[PDB]
Parts: sequence; structure tokens; C-alpha cells
Amino acid sequence: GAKVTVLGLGPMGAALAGAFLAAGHRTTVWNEGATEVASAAEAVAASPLVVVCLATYEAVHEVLDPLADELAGRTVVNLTSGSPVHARETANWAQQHGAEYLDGVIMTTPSGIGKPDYLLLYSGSQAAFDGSRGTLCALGEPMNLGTDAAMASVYDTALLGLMWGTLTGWLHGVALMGADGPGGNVTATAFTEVANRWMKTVGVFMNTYAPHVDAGHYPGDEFTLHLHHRTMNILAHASELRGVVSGLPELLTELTGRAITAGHGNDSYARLVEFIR
Amino acid sequence: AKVTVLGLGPMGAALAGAFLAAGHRTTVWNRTPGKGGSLAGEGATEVASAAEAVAASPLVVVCLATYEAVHEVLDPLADELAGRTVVNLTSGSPVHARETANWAQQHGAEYLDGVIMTTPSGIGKPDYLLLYSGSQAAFDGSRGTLCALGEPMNLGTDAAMASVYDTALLGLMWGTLTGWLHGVALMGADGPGGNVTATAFTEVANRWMKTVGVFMNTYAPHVDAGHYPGDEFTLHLHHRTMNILAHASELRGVVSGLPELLTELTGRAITAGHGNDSYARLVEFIR
Ligand SMILES: NC(=O)c1ccc[n+]([C@@H]2O[C@H](COP(=O)([O-])OP(=O)(O)OC[C@H]3O[C@@H](n4cnc5c(N)ncnc54)[C@H](OP(=O)(O)O)[C@@H]3O)[C@@H](O)[C@H]2O)c1
Ligand SMILES: NC(=O)c1ccc[n+]([C@@H]2O[C@H](COP(=O)([O-])OP(=O)(O)OC[C@H]3O[C@@H](n4cnc5c(N)ncnc54)[C@H](OP(=O)(O)O)[C@@H]3O)[C@@H](O)[C@H]2O)c1
Ligand SMILES: O=C1NC(=O)c2c1c1c3ccccc3[nH]c1c1[nH]c3ccccc3c21
Ligand SMILES: O=C1NC(=O)c2c1c1c3ccccc3[nH]c1c1[nH]c3ccccc3c21
Ligand SMILES: [Cl-]
Ligand SMILES: [Cl-]
Ligand SMILES: [Cl-]
Ligand SMILES: [Cl-]
Ligand SMILES: [Cl-]
Ligand SMILES: [Cl-]
Ligand SMILES: [Cl-]
Ligand code: NA
Ligand code: NA
Repeated sequence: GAKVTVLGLGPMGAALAGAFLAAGHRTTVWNEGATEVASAAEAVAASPLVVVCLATYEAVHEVLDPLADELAGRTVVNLTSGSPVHARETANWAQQHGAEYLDGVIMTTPSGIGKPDYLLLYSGSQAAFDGSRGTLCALGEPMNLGTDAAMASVYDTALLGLMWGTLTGWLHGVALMGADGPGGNVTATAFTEVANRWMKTVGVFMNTYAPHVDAGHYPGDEFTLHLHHRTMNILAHASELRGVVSGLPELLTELTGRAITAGHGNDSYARLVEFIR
Repeated sequence: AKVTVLGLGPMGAALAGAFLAAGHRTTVWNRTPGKGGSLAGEGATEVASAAEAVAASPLVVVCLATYEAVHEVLDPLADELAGRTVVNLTSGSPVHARETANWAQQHGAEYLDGVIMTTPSGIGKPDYLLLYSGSQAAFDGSRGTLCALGEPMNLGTDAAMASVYDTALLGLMWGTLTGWLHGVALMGADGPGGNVTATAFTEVANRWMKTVGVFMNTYAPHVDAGHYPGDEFTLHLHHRTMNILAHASELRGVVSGLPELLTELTGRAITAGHGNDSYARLVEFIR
């Protein structure tokens, strides 16, 4: 068991501390196998690894600024949510004072800490990540995004956008399947059983199209934007017939229509990245 | 097993090829001659007329351009289809699936309607799905042979289900892919933490999609029960973080329409007093 300090005992902070304790680490906490101290100065002095999980980065700076001298030679893992610039500014300050800095984001809620298949994403000091990965595994599956401390904040936002696109298309499909009409009156649970299997194919599409974006070359092969637009129009008609009004078909047909007007009808879906950036 | 394929366009030709690769005695027919040469070289028996093809096998797999084409081909063969099983993988509307199923019933053919959830090059490969609805006897008796095309799923007894499932699953795909595109553009943009490649983002997104899948499985029973407990991720938190996504996307020049769609939808549910509920409550605000 390694020595680890947690700063912040809100619902998430308290969950982080409990996961470290459960893995057998010598856990000091500040806001019963944990050692609770009254001051953050005492908490920071107790451990070479300081895991921070406060409400805001403004709170981070209020807590950590008076401890600049006390942070020399320590490793700071900052799981507070906030902006990319705030992660970067905190990283630069930590470097100034000789603390190894790793910024991270928690891709679950407190009840998911310590459970399988939940991600915590980190960016910043590679030496901090490699040295602390074994202890950080107590919280969930750690991923090292790279060396730029601000990356984790951007990844969280982008990944939530992906989640909301998926879940909104799921809701649209649930409503289409549940509606009255031939082939309808299907439960959400039955639809989702098939959807679960289908997502493996959707994952093939995302892994096929990422190289297209990075190359700036978008070969349509057997599923061109012409075919997307045609079948999107079917989706729109079907949704109107069955009373599903989500705005997704209107968004899809407008976006693909602009690429087709521009002459890229034979390209893959990846071409559409040029029409949102 | 003896199987007939009617239709040798790109998809139908792929279906016949997959039946051949699984060892089935495969008979093929197409309206235009001269599209079965490669299949014949792979062991298919090509015949000149649809009547010969239907006569050749107890299982008749149909993959034509439209359901109008299906009826042009099958209607003269009503008496010849009695006692056979028709599996119709043609694309079209739920009503056309039902009308064809009713016609098959009248003439004594067991009818299974289906949809192919891949392109011709995906036929016969792992993970790709073929979805079927209609005669449970047809599905159970034919599943072993149909396995040659891809993983078969029996959606249930109503022939029109496959058509609706295809449309619904494509909507789910587009929602996912448009959220993925939005994320690629946000990750790739200039700014702190940015200039990340789409390939690097997608490697992380692949792992994240497992969690997203868990959300869908948690929320499906909410829809079916009409009870939407928000637990630790309520609509209040969705709306708050959606506003962050909208702000971030504007600063980095990502203009997809998705944040505005999300915040308007969640805002309507919060105004209605459902801020403590799960994402599943939003089904009531699109239906
Ligand atoms: N909760 C989740 O589901 C979840 C999921 C992913 C990420 N996160 C992130 O994890 C972080 C914390 O989670 P949380 O929601 O449990 O924390 P929180 O509820 O948002 O705020 C509670 C914690 O922040 C501390 N704090 C706030 N302002 C402070 C200040 N000026 N000085 C010292 N401490 C201060 C609180 O201490 P006091 O209030 O006692 O002063 C308490 O420890 C947040 O950034 C959140 O976005 C949370
Ligand atoms: N290709 C795909 O990626 C894909 C994916 C999923 C589902 N599907 C569905 O699978 C079906 C076939 O796909 P496909 O592209 O390979 O075929 P297709 O291009 O959609 O149409 C070609 C087939 O339809 C036949 N056909 C059309 N009109 C006919 C008529 N009046 N009488 C007799 N036969 C007629 C053609 O015979 P001729 O050669 O003589 O014209 C040929 O066998 C379609 O419903 C398609 O939507 C296709
Ligand atoms: O407050 C913010 N201002 C921002 O610009 C911003 C902010 C937050 C934020 C605030 C509280 C909790 C979690 C958070 N995530 C954030 C962001 N992610 C991004 C990705 C690209 C560009 C900008 C952002 C961005
Ligand atoms: O109403 C429709 N008219 C159509 O032509 C149609 C319709 C629906 C539909 C209506 C309500 C719910 C789910 C639905 N799926 C549909 C379709 N899928 C196709 C594939 C190829 C050609 C046409 C279609 C097609
Ligand atoms: Cl519903
Ligand atoms: Cl009905
Ligand atoms: Cl059902
Ligand atoms: Cl699955
Ligand atoms: Cl097309
Ligand atoms: Cl011939
Ligand atoms: Cl980009
Ligand atoms: Na962070
Ligand atoms: Na069909």
C-alpha cells in the first residue's frame, strides 16, 4: 500500500478516498481506516502523492496556493472538473514550484469509483502517470492521454457530446419502435437488445472513418453520402408518420445536403467533419 | 441444404456467394442474364427462369431492388410457392412487408421478412447482423442456413418489424456518428488540450462507448416502466454540462447543431419539473 492524500471530501472526493482505502493504501484525507487531518498543509505533508478533487479550479487555487513551498517534490493528480485553460494554468504553476502535475477527468459518478469498466483519463506528467498508475488503479481504469495537461478537460467534453449523440439517436429509435403502426409497439428493452449488438457495427464505422479525417481523404466505398441522405429522408418520413419529433432527422438531412451540394456525394460520412468545423 | 437466391444485384450476388462458402447447394436466378458467371464458377447452379429457381429449393431467399420488383417476380408463382419458405431481404416499408406477408399466407408460403444491416462486402463476415421478422417456423427451420449470411436475429412474429428496426437502428447510428464527428472536431481544434488526431480520440471513444452502452441498458427499463429515476446523473446535470459543451464548441468553432438540439430538449423537460429524472424521461418530449 502506497501513501496517498485526498483533498476534498464531497461525494466524489469521499468516494476516491474510500477506493484507495479498499485497495489497501495509507490514506490521509482533508475537507474508519483513513487518517483525517484538520489542515490541507498537514494532508499534503503526509503523502508524496496528492489527489485533488474540489468543486472548482478556483477552489483548487485557494487551497493549493499557500502550499507552493510544501508541494516541492510531490505529485499532484487533479481530478477537479474545469476548463482546459484552467488545467494548463494550474500545470504551469505546479511546474514552477516543482510538483509533478497530472490533470484528469472522472468518466463516472461517485458510485462508479472503484468499479470495473469505468474510465479515468489523465494528461500531463508522464513520470507522474507511470509512477502513480498502480495506486490510481484503485479508482478505475486509468488512461494516459498524453503530455498536455489540458487534454483531459477537452476529452471529457468531447466524450459527453458523443454520449449525447448516441443516447439521443437511441431515444429516437426507442420512440420509433414504440409507436403504433405495422412493425411497431416494440418495447424499449427489446429494441435495446438489438441495439446493443448493432453498436459493434457502429464502432466499425467510427474506426473506419477516423483515418479518413486524419488523412483528409474520404472514400465512400459502399456507403456514400448519397446513400446517407436517401436513407435519412426515409428516417424523416417514417418519424413524421409515427409521431417522433426529435429534430435529429432535420439536422442530419441539412448537414449531408450541404456536403452533397458541395459535390462530395460519393464520399464517406467522415467528409462531414469539414462542414461543422 | 438447398437454397435459392432470386436477385443477383450487388447484395443478392453477395448472399449467394455466402451460401456457397458455407457449402449449401445454391441455385440462383436474376432477371437480366449474364450476372451469375462468377457464382457458377464457385458452384452455384444458375437457371434461366424464376420458376425453375423456386422449384429447385424449399428455401427461397429474395433480394431485389424494391417490393414492387418482388411482386412482379413472385405473383406469377403463387401456386409454385405453396409449402416453401420465402425469406425476403429486399429493403422497403413496413406496410409492404405486411402486405407481402399476407399474400404469402394466402398462398401457403411461410414468410420471413428481413433487413441486412451491412453492405455487400460485409455479408458472410463476423459481427454483422441480419434481422428477421415473421414466421417463427421459418426462422427456426432456416436459421442454420441463414447463418451463412451473418448473425441472424429473430425480432418476433410481425413481418413489418424488420423494416422499422432498420430505420430505428440507422437513426441510432447517425446520432452516434454525429456525436463522434462533433467530438473529433472539438478534439482537433486549436486551443489548450487540442490538436488531437481523430484516430487518437477514437481509441479513447472506443473504450467510452462501453459505458454509453451501459447507460442505454439502464435506461430502456425506465422507458418501459414510465419511471425515470435520475440517480447520480439527472437531467439537471445533463443540462448543465450540455451548456458547457455548447460554450466550448462555440469557442473552438465547432458548429454542428447538436448542442442547441440537446439544450432545447433537456430544457423543456426541466421546465416541466423533471430535472431529477434520467435521460430516459426525454422520450416523452419527442413522442
Ligand atoms: N459528482 C460526480 O458525479 C462527478 C463526476 C465526475 C467528476 N466530478 C467532479 O469531481 C469534483 C468534486 O466532485 P463533487 O461534486 O463531490 O465535489 P462538489 O460537490 O462539486 O463540491 C464538494 C467538494 O468541493 C470542496 N470545495 C468547494 N469549494 C471549496 C473551497 N473554496 N475550498 C475548499 N474546498 C472546497 C468541498 O469542500 P466544502 O464544500 O466542505 O468547503 C467538497 O470537498 C467536481 O469538480 C466534479 O465536477 C464529479
Ligand atoms: N447494396 C446494399 O448495400 C444493401 C444494404 C442493405 C440492403 N440492401 C437491399 O438489398 C436489395 C438489393 O441490393 P442490390 O443493390 O444488390 O440490388 P439493387 O441494386 O437494389 O437492385 C438490383 C436487383 O434488383 C433486381 N430487380 C429490380 N427490378 C426488378 C424487376 N422489376 N424484376 C425483377 N428483378 C428486378 C435486379 O435484377 P436486374 O439485374 O435484371 O436489374 C437485381 O437483381 C435492395 O432492396 C437494397 O436496398 C442493399
Ligand atoms: O468553464 C469553462 N469555460 C470553458 O471554456 C470550458 C469550461 C469547462 C468546465 C467548467 C466546470 C466544470 C467542467 C468544465 N469543462 C469545461 C470545458 N471543456 C472545454 C473544451 C474546449 C473549449 C472550452 C472548454 C471548457
Ligand atoms: O413509410 C414509408 N414509405 C417508404 O417508402 C418507407 C417507409 C418506412 C417506414 C415508415 C414508418 C416506420 C418505419 C419505416 N421504415 C420505412 C422504409 N424503409 C425503406 C427502405 C427502402 C425503400 C423505402 C423504405 C421505407
Ligand atoms: Cl416510447
Ligand atoms: Cl397496426
Ligand atoms: Cl417486442
Ligand atoms: Cl451486445
Ligand atoms: Cl443512393
Ligand atoms: Cl442460365
Ligand atoms: Cl478536425
Ligand atoms: Na481536471
Ligand atoms: Na425486408
